[PDB]
Amino acid sequence: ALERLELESDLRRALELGEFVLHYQPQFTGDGRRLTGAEALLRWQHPRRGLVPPSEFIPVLEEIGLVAQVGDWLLAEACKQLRSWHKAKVRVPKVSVNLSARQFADGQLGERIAAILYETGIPPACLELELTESILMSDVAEAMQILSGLKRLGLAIAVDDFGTGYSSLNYLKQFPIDVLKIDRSFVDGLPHGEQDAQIARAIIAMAHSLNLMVIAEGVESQAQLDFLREHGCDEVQGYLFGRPMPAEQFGMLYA
Amino acid sequence: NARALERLELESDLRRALELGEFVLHYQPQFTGDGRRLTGAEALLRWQHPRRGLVPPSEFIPVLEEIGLVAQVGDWLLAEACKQLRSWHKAKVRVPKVSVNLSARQFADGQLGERIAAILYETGIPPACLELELTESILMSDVAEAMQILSGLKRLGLAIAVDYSSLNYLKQFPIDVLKIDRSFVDGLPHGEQDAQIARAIIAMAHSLNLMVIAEGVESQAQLDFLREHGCDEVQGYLFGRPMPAEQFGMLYAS
Repeated sequence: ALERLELESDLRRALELGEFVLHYQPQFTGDGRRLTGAEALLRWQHPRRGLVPPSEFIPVLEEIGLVAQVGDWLLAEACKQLRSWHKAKVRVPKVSVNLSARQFADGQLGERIAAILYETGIPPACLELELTESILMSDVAEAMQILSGLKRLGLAIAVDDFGTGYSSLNYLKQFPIDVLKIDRSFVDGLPHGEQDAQIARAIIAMAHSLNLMVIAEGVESQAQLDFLREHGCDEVQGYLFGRPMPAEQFGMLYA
Repeated sequence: NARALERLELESDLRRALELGEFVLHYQPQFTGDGRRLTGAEALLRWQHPRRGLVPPSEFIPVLEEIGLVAQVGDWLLAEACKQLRSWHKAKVRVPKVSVNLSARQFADGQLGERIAAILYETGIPPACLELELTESILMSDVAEAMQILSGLKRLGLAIAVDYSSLNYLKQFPIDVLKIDRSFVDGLPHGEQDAQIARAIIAMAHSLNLMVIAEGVESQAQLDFLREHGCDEVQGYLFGRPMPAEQFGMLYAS
């Protein structure tokens, strides 16, 4: 009740007070061998609560519609960061950012993205936008148009949290997208969980039959990685390769 | 005398530090030699002085040693460290282990083992999650006595780290880890002699069945060198700076 109010009130000032910060988690080729990108993740550096769990604040941000605004701040921040990195010879090939439903439905999104690209001058293909399937499904016809508007900018699109099973996977073919994520909840079952392993292989084979790139998230063990590599998963991310870390340390570490 | 005055003032402030709860623990993270995964946390003593703020350990720690308070403060740190690990693990923050430096008085303390056994019972952590750090000089001071002490501590299940030709002397002891001092890491990767010295310590240490951790790792270059030559673990500013438990867990584990 009260605790809810503090949170909300805190969140409202947070942006203005520059309390939000980006952390970056590395992504690698399926071997484990080379860096393919960084995923930029929203964090909250609160002066008295410390670093605030995303699970606690993201929801509340979207319970008051601030989420789109912060999202747009984040996209911009990551593009800018990738520019700084690139001109500092830190060779991060691309940055991936999540999009909320509100941002996707925003007519001016895409306009902002062209502006941010122009400002920072980074190549379009160095930006990858990540959507859930549910965002696409609320209105498929509209998704088609909005996506085509984005793809025309030369950027890349990844989709996560999608139905598994031949059909839903197959129907993704109609969208102009580049990447499918394998959810961590299927990866933590690998290699010996029967269903989790079937689903992963299903996602990989289907993605490839659609000409999409596949990235596994939540990769923690060599066992998981093995399974994924031998079934030809394209990219990989998670504890095994590195946690989301501040820009400076990602900068130093991957320099 | 000007240097004596500052010493006197410092020892006055320090005498009541523990009573007043002014000492606090920060943690420095440790990673796999590739620099990617957390392997443990080193607990370090810090002093939050009411007027002087955080005071340099290089300043207050030597004075702690002259006035014979280092052992008592250290026992309190050791307990806190283990309590932080419990707390972490209960809150599913996966810090795999905690490391703690022992002073010479603590080491020679006939109750150390009992004290450690009690702290292990009380916190219920696995003993392999407690790593004790001892400098070479503390071990080699009295070789027979250290054999006795360490054989007992090893029976508790805990790990021991020591903090060239000395390596052979160190093998008579049941030690698990060799911490390579920062002086051997600074010149890397391009100091011609430094690099050969580093490679020999690592290989020699692996041939003696010891895991190796390099300290003072500050650049990617140092890290790729250490990594190419199989250094098992690293720590240093390259990964950030020591910090309070709460921040430490959010940022590096969980």
